[PDB]
Parts: sequence; C-alpha cells; structure tokens
Amino acid sequence: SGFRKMAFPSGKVEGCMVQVTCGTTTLNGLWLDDVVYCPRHVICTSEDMLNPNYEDLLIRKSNHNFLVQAGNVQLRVIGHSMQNCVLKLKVDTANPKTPKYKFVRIQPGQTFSVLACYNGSPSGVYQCAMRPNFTIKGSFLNGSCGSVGFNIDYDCVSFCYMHHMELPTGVHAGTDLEGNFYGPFVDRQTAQAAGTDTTITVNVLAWLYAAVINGDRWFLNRFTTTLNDFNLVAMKYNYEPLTQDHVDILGPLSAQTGIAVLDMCASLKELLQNGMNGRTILGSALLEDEFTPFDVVRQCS
Amino acid sequence: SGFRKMAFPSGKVEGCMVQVTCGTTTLNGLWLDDVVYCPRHVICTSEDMLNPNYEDLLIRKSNHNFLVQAGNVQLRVIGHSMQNCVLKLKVDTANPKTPKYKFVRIQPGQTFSVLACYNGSPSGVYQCAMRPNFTIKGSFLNGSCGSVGFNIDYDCVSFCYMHHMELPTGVHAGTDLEGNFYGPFVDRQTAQAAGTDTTITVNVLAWLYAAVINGDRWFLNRFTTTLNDFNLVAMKYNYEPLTQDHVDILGPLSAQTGIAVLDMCASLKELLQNGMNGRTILGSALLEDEFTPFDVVRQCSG
Ligand SMILES: CN(C(=O)Cn1nnc2ccccc21)[C@@H](C(N)=O)c1cccc(F)c1
Ligand SMILES: CN(C(=O)Cn1nnc2ccccc21)[C@@H](C(N)=O)c1cccc(F)c1
Ligand code: NA
Repeated sequence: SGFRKMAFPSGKVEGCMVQVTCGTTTLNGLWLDDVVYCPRHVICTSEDMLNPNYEDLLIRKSNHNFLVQAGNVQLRVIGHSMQNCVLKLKVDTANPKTPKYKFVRIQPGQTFSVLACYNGSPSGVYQCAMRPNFTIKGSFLNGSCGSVGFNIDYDCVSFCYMHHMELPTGVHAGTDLEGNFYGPFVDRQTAQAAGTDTTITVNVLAWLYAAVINGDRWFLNRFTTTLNDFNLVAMKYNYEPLTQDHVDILGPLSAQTGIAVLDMCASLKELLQNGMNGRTILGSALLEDEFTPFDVVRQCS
Repeated sequence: SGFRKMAFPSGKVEGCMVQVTCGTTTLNGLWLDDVVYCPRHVICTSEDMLNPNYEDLLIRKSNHNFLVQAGNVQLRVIGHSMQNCVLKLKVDTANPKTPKYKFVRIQPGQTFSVLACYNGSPSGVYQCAMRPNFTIKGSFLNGSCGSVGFNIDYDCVSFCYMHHMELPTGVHAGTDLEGNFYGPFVDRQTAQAAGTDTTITVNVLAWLYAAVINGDRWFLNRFTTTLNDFNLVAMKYNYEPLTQDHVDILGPLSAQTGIAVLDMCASLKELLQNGMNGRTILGSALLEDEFTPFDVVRQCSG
C-alpha cells in the first residue's frame, strides 16, 4: 500500500554523466558508447545568445576546444557534429558503463525521471511529466543544462529528455536526444513564453483508479456521462480533452476495479464541481495529473 | 527555479542489492563487504510469523539453506548470525561495488531516500520522512522487505532504514541496519497499529522558506510571534513543538530571505487558523512537512 511519486533507480544514468567545457561555459553531457551528447548552446558566448548562428560558431571550433571530463579522467574528443539542437562529441573511449539504451521522443502526459546534475556529477532524482504545453515543472539551477530524463522499463534505459533552458515562468524546456525541442521553443534568449497549461485528464483518471485500488471510494457517484458531455465540462476547468484513445488505455484499470471509464469520468466531473470538502485522495488535497495509466499499473497492487 | 521532492542518486546502493531466499520466502538483502544484511523474518513460515522464536528457528538452518543471488551469480554463504531484528549472512566474496558507507540511526522528522526492490532488483526510488510516530508513508508491495533507506553526505552512503512490514493503515515500519526498530513495533504477525501522527513543524517552515525562495510570497505578513505563543498554536493543531534548536537550524534561511523564524511562524499560525483561501504554495493545497532545512538549502543552493 501507499502511493508515491516514484523515480527509476538512477545508477544506469549516473554512470553516463560527464562534464563538457567550451570556453568559460561548463555543463553536463551524456556519454554513451563513444559519443558525448550535450546542448549545442555550450558553444555560445555572452554576445551570442540572442541570435546565435550555430553553424558559424561551430565551424570555428576544433576537437581540442572541447574539454570532456568523466569523473577524474579527461576524455579525448576526436570528432564533433551538430544534430538539430544537440552537439555530438565523438570521443576516443567507449563508456564501459554504457547500459542497454534507446532514444524515444515522448508525447505530452508521459512521465519520466530526471537526474539533475552539475559539473557532470549527479545531485538528485525526481519524477516529471511532459506538460500539455510541452514544458516540464522541474527543479533546475544554473549549470543543470545537459541533465537528462529517462524511463527504464526492463533493463533498457529510454532517454527522452535533455535539459536546455528555464522559461520566465520558472518552468523548463528541452529536447529529445536527437536534439528536437519539445514544443515551439528555440535555443535563443529571445522572449518566448509557455502557452497556458492544462491538466492531464487521462492521468487524473488513472490516479482515481489508483485510489480505488488502494481502498478509497468516497468520491464515486451513481452517475455516468457521455464522452462529449464530459469534455464539455472538463474543458471549463482547463482540463485536456479526453479522447477515445484515452478511454481505451484506461480499459485495464476499469476491469481491475469494476468501474467503467465514463463512470469514473462522472466522478471526476463531480470532484471538479464540489472540490474535496476537507478530504484527501492518496494523501493529496488536489487532483494529481503526473501519474500515467502505465505508472499506476507499475506501482499499484 | 522549481522545487521537487528529490531523492539521492541511487546508483551506489543499487550495486549492493541482492536476493535472499530461505525456503519459499524471497526478499531483498544488502551486500556490503562480505556480509549480506536482511530482515530476520526471512527464516519464518506463516505459522512461525505468529509467535517466532528466532533463535530456535535459526539454529535449525544451514548456510546452504540461504540462497543469495547477486544478479545472475549465486554467492556462497559461509556463516549466519543475528543482530537484533536483522540477519547477517557472511559470504565468501566481498562486494567489489561496496561504497564508502556507515550505519546511522535517524531521528523522527529526518528525511531519506528509499530504493524499493523486488527479488533483489531495484524498482524505484522515492524520498520519505521518518514520521513522529516512527512509521514511514512509503509505497511497498509484497516482496519489498529488505528494501533500504539512505542519505549520501559526500561519497559516503549513510544507511538508516531497512523495510520489515506494512501496518493495517497502509504505512510502513522497519529497523536501522543494526536491526533496532523505529517505533514500538515487533517483527511478528500480531495486532499492531501506528500511533496518532503529528506534523513536523520545523520542516513545514523549511518548505515555506523554499516557497519564498521560489517566488511564492502571498502568505507572508507583517507580524511576528514568540516561541511560547506559537507552541500553544502548534499543539492545538497537532504540530510538533518548535524548539530553539529548530529556530537555530533555520537561521540561514531566515538570513537569506529576510524573514525571521518567528515571523514565518506568524505566517504559519495564520495558515493553520484561516486555511489557504483557495491558494496553493509550491503547487500544494496542504502544508508539506517532508523537506528538512538541509534539504531546502541543498536543493535551492547547489
Ligand atoms: C542558458 N539558458 C538557460 O535558461 C539555462 N538554464 N537552464 N535551466 C536553468 C535554471 C536556472 C537558471 C538557468 C538555467 C537560457 C538563457 N535565457 O540564458 C538559454 C540561452 C540561450 C540558449 C539556450 F538554449 C538557453
Ligand atoms: C511479512 N509482513 C509484511 O508486512 C511484509 N510487507 N511489508 N510491506 C508490505 C506491503 C504489502 C504486503 C506485505 C508487506 C508481515 C506479515 N503480515 O506477514 C510480517 C510478518 C513477520 C514479521 C513482520 F515484521 C511482519
Ligand atoms: Na510575518
């Protein structure tokens, strides 16, 4: 019993974190096989950051302009290339701690673990979701760029995020490991702003299912809803639309608890209307949207 | 910016987790140097769990009755003994991944990371506090026993918890690594219940300081208070008493933010008295008590 925001064990990722230095800038890189991945903005100076021409900045660099430090050891850079918004530094040693891995681009609503790192050394691990507005609500200080997000379903690490920047509202933006940004963001210091965020409806429902599995039914009611009426109400509280895909995805949790998906939708409508009236659900006084259907099955009996 | 419930990186502890099997029971052990530590209840069957005589159950076991698996390798047990409520299995190989470590006993209110494991295979990590009633609000299924809690204080892992049981309210009880229970619990199937819990006041204040650092200031006010008046308020709301030591510990955060501790106590008094009036603090509608002052400084400063 219990329900916690639970991260993956971080050791497989810790063994891959290095420090990348270019000029006066130091940040984190990810060392897999004989390649070090890091944000391309490492090559920017103070001037550059508003309108950097990365191709022009990079052509001016040699291999030995990049200092890569893995623990106490310097790695030798023997090649470099840029792919989208990541720098790939080819090094002369394959990382002996390279885990089985892959690169996956995730969708909004997906969760992952972040290993926050400074100077190539891990500081902490926490669980995040990709928000509907393509930001993450992380915890990051200066020097954290190049920290990564991952899942480890099985023994295979799926890298899905690399940290590039903090927006003015204090939320975070980054790329997949192919260097493509999530959302409309760019790696420039121009004024850009996250869109209005919404609540991840399918995850809230998943979490209501978790509460039922863990023995709590107080918030259920005798009613049902059509999918369309559910969406008409939920969007008035800035909830994401629920799609038939989402309904299908919740089918296993529906079967385990004996509560139909649109019946749970009816419960959610009433919760939005009434609030909790001094009660909690799995120890929360708010409706939690950073647990996916898959996370609930992973964690719950 | 941002403030998350954050665990220590778990890699140093992952390299020490093994599977211990005795009869039909499989659970997790901690392999350090040439000893594997696990809950002594591993030697019990269901009937034994009712009224175990551990000494008597153990004398009947041979070394080879304990199957210890580190990944895909079986370790050979060459000795076994008990210390309080933990079994110590001496094995023929020192763990080459043994980190620098100590065994430390923590106090209620202190936080730590838990590496939850099943069949000696780490599955997740989360951050816990030791509650004033000596339980933890963990997340554990059958097979989780022997999962461990820890802090890292440099390159040194301080092991502070090993999981033994779930209580009827769905909270968790366990020992330090010397096998001494936290709380008035025993390792047997009998009627056991957590005492009524309280809120960890010094931690709530720490978290209010985190909120201010991150730009959430709506709850600050022009008032201050005294320790004695505030403590009358804490007691009324089932908060732990705040001591001078607590005030001293929060001194750095007071200096950084310009909010004295008793000034922040005046904020907290008003929150307890009036509620939050629809608003949140760091995304929470309740007052969070599982960050220590040290946790806030560690996360907010480096
Ligand atoms: C370098 N930048 C950070 O936000 C870096 N960072 N990340 N998390 C951060 C958290 C706190 C402070 C800084 C943080 C920005 C910036 N505005 O300067 C930037 C400029 C140019 C190209 C970039 F891709 C990013
Ligand atoms: C083995 N026990 C668990 O609670 C084990 N466990 N831990 N977290 C648990 C979470 C879910 C289910 C079981 C869980 C009990 C029991 N009832 O048999 C017990 C027996 C003997 C000595 C003990 F200290 C406790
Ligand atoms: Na005040």
